[PDB]
Amino acid sequence: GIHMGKIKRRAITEHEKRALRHYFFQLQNRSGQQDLIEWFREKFGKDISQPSVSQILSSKYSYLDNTVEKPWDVKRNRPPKYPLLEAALFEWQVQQGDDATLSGETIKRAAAILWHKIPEYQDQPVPNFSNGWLEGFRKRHILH
Repeated sequence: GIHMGKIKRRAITEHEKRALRHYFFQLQNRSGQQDLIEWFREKFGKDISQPSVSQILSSKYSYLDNTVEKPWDVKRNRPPKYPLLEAALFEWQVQQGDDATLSGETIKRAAAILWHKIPEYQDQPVPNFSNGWLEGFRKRHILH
């Protein structure tokens, strides 16, 4: 019924292809491009109006047609927005951990004052970036 898979917005992996190829190719004679979308709409709601159905059939299907689930990132998926920012914004948080609390602005204050008061630690005068990148790692690594 529910089960635990990847998907979520996009995701896409190896099993997404293996099942896709068997989709249009493994049915009672003739499946249907729509059927593909059927698992698309049900997996993430709906985001494949026959646009990538061909791409994932050929392109993404070729990627996994060359190697196994250990090539690029077939293992995991759903990537954040700021990969390098989090790593660097981490090292600062850890040091500025303490009994702190209230995620979000808690950084925008520390960050905006972190790079303004000391531009030698990293040497990157940020403008007005958000704090979600921090919360992202702080939640996906520093727990609650």
